[PDB]
Amino acid sequence: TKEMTLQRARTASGELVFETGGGLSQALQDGCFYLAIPEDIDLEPGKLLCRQFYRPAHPGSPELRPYRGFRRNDGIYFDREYYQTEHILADGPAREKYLPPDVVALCERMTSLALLVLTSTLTGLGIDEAVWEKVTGGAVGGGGTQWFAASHYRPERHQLGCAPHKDTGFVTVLYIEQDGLESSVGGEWIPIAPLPGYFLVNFGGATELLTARMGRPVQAILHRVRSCVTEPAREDRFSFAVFANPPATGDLYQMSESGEPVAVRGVEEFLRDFNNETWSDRHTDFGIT
Amino acid sequence: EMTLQRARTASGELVFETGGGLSQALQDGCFYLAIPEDIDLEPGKLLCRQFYRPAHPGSPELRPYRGFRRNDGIYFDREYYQTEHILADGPAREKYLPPDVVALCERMTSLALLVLTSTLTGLGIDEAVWEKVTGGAVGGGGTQWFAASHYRPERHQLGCAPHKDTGFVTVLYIEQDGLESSVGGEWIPIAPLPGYFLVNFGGATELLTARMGRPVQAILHRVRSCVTEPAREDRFSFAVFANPPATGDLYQMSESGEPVAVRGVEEFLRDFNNETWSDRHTDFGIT
Ligand SMILES: CC(C)C[C@@H]1NC(=O)[C@H]([C@@H](C)CCO)NC1=O
Ligand SMILES: CC(C)C[C@@H]1NC(=O)[C@H]([C@@H](C)CCO)NC1=O
Ligand SMILES: O=C(O)CCC(=O)C(=O)O
Ligand SMILES: O=C(O)CCC(=O)C(=O)O
Ligand SMILES: [Cl-]
Ligand SMILES: [Fe+2]
Ligand SMILES: [Fe+2]
Repeated sequence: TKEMTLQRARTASGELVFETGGGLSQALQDGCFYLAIPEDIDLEPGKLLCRQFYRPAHPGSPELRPYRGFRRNDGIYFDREYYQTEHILADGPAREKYLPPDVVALCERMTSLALLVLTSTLTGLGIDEAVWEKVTGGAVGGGGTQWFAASHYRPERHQLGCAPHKDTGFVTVLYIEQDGLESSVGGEWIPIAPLPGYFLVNFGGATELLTARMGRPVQAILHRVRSCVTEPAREDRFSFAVFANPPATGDLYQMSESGEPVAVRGVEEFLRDFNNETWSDRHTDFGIT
Repeated sequence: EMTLQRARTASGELVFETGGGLSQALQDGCFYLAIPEDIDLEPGKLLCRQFYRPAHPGSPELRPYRGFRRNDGIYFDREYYQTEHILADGPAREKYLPPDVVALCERMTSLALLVLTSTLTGLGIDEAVWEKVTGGAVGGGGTQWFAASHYRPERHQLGCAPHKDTGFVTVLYIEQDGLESSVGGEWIPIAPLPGYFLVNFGGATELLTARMGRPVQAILHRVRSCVTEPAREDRFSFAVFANPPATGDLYQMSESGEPVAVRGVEEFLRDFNNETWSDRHTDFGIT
């Protein structure tokens, strides 16, 4: 199966500019697109954490020490019983408390790109700016919950890489380097290829619910990581991503066809249903508290 | 465990024993239905204890209840889950299952249709549109599925993938603990109640009623990992489902009460399979 042919965008003076002809219209219909990584970003702190977080703090250099030992942190480390993936998931405060400052710096840059995509999309959908803070639970302006994930795919386990899921928030900005990610398009798993120098952007369940009654609804793509098999001298698969989410204590909104925001359900119960159908393991507070 | 409504049969009417009645059952998305006293459940329990066994060794009487792991059309060995199951529509049951089992399935399917018509009536949906929005399932058409599930305890996995049933109405037989439902975000066990089927609704009922005054939800459920052996036998279950045909469209009652086709059934089912099972049986419940 051939990979998806997605739109490609770049940021130019804080505006989203599309290099491919379909533009933001086609990208929203696809539910995902590639976003050029701003040339000044150093990705190496994120890759370093993805290569080290699951290793013991000792033995090893004192320089790598703040990048290791995270399997001990019950607050932000998640060993998945049924999948190859183990991952850090940390909100803003948790990143500043537990992750190296160069990683925190990288997350802040990725978060700004996620917010840029969010405001571009809301504008593209003709949603009144006056309701942006309310319908995003504050996420649009850097509030809400700004999640970070660092994933390591453990090849020694004969399991699927990542549970099939829809992301739960508004916008995801994802870094990948290896094959393995797939999306459900028309009922068939289509690979999403890594594009060097680009993030992958998609939308989450909160954007799907928000726009489900509009003229051009935006979908949250259903995606998984297939079982990862080691290729000699190729490193284990990893990924890292930031997500702009509504806070778990609030409500999810949906635009009525008359253009009015309606609070339709609580975020926390939505996330709990998500955890139950996606992971179904002991980490029942994952992404909530 | 949940405190569900209980109903029993009475001349082709659904009669509720408990005070919440049909209204509360539709709110819960599930309830217990008394098994008609004349029904023999043993053909179903027998198939559930035999279908995964080799044709031989064993008695010639049990042979038609065995050897289904070689039937590529109706047998599904799950990679990531303890469950292995038969899934057969009407014709396949006719063609591959013992008549005693086909007869029990017909009796369960009739109950599923009784529930479906009681639910469409209780929601005030016009009877003139029943055949259109159910793809013929309300009157015994569409696709009437049967599942026979065996939970392999030697597999150290979840018992059953968490899922919402895909159709309109499910009638399920269980005898052992293990089944759980997601209520208010928490996994709550659904206990086996002797002499009762479990009834719930599927994605098609949820989508159909999502924008009415009293939407009916399709309960999210799973089967925990089944602990290996000691004395008790392996867990099993069997059930029938009234589904829209894969070739049709899923409908939804509008704000004004008129049916609108919102998406195709097959693409709905393929998405379901991809997120629920995510294995090679990509035509499960479609072909
Ligand atoms: C694969 C995993 C690491 C991330 C995955 N994607 C999501 O968007 C959410 C995160 C943001 C938590 C909030 O729900 N949940 C998930 O499971
Ligand atoms: C657990 C399995 C045996 C049955 C389970 N429940 C459903 O309703 C459907 C069936 C009816 C097939 C059509 O989708 N799919 C499922 O996976
Ligand atoms: O690792 C991947 O490619 C997918 C990661 C992902 O889906 C997520 O973090 O939510
Ligand atoms: O085995 C059970 O208890 C549930 C089975 C089920 O959910 C199904 O067949 O759809
Ligand atoms: Cl239900
Ligand atoms: Fe994801
Ligand atoms: Fe089910």
